[PDB]
Amino acid sequence: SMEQVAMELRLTELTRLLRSVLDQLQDKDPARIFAQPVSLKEVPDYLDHIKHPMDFATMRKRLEAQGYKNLHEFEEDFDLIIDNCMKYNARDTVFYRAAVRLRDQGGVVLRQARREVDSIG
Repeated sequence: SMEQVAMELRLTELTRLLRSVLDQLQDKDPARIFAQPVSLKEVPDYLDHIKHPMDFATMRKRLEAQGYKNLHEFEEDFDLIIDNCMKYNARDTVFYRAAVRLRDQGGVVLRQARREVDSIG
């Protein structure tokens, strides 16, 4: 149906906008702390601590399968990146501090992304 197609075109356009959001958020992580999944070879206990791991590569795979239906879904995954890191790592660590900075800087980007998603529809 044409209605199915139009819905598909909206998903595609949201996918475009979320790719640009993703790039901008990932630029706020120049150390690449959040670029890849935590390795279970190098942190064997990780899944005892963190039940839903997340990273920018895993978000990028979901994005390219058009797997985010709305901004809320995408933000949930972003927040997992930050929130997981801030539980596993102590306050005095470079990891925790990097999460804080990504959160604070990413807030700005997400604030305008929400306006654009609502505005364009």
